[PDB]
Amino acid sequence: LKWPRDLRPLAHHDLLYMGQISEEDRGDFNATLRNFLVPRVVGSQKHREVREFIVRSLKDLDWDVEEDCFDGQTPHGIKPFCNVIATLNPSACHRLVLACHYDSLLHKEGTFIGATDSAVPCAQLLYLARSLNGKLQNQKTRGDGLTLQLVFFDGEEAFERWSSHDSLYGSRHLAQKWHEDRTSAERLESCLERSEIANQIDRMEVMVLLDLLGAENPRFYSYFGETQPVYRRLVNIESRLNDAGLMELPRRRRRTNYFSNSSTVGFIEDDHIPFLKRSVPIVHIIPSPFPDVWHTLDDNEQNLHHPTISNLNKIFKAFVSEYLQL
Ligand code: NI
Repeated sequence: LKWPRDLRPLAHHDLLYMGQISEEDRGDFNATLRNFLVPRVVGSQKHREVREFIVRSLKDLDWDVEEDCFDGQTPHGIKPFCNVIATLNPSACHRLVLACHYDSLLHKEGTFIGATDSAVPCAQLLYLARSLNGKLQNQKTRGDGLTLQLVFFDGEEAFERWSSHDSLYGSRHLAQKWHEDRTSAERLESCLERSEIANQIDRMEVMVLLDLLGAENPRFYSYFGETQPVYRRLVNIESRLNDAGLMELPRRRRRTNYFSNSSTVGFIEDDHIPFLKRSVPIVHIIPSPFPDVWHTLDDNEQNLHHPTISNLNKIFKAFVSEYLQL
């Protein structure tokens, strides 16, 4: 079966613009990122401050911002959790959903910043919203039934040993709630013709989940045959940015190959799982192998690789622009 939305390839002009990264772009991304480079364990004041920063940043861009807040039992007792859901045009039937988690692991050995996991993805989602604001507010007025939605899940990390019951608190809770929230085509703006919408989960056209990003030379693969058409757009975008000489490399005449033109047989538990079980198509942007720094106290600011982060920003900006035809 083909992808339900015809994926029009990005004009060269637009590929070039989305692939430019000014010095002001860098500075703005880095300033955003600084806000996330703090321990933000569930229940903590800093966690509250990060949640508030996300909320304010996006209300400032005129997005609709809601919070799914609840208390859940954990191996450490009751804990408050709040998912943050920002939607550019609430009434648009279909959402391109970009996501990541904003809580950081409670590490037994000491203070854990979780720079790749996932302070970087958090900043990249806000950066996308801000760098593309003009283009996005224009897309919003088209009435074409498609919009952008940003989900920052809470409580992705286990408190103790990873289990089905100790992990994904926020995503399990939000998938469930959206599944039970019934709606229909007639209630929504411009659903595609062959649509089946019974609940809010059906409006998630594809969920692109960013995780563990920011270390040098990540390797991605297609994890889901269902989203191979979308994943291939990432492969192609990166390839065009390389052709254009828009990627920051150590030496002349290298190319990035982040997005492998293959699929791998790998099972990664992450915030996608509760949506995957409800038939949401998933593109899982997570490196394999994981960064060397994963769940160590070295997952910190100085171990981020800035040229890679800028290269990923180019890819993601050109991808959002291509998907939404910005
Ligand atoms: Ni983690």
